[PDB]
Amino acid sequence: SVDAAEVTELHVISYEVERDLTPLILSNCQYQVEEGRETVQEFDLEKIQRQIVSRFLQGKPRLSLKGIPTLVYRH
Repeated sequence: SVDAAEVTELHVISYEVERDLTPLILSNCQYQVEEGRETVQEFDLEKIQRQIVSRFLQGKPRLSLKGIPTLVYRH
């Protein structure tokens, strides 16, 4: 575990749709052809999950803040 005081870019799940995800999908997107039949796509779902897991997923933060009643002096 981690606490929300130490949180840095390395703990959070940081990804960009265009730079990271779309290339991944397009690279996993694969094609098949046969005689007298049209081309057909077939995404390698399992490889996509394996890559997303390997790249973006680790860590966990918890909490941070002080409090309201900071001073309740005598009265």
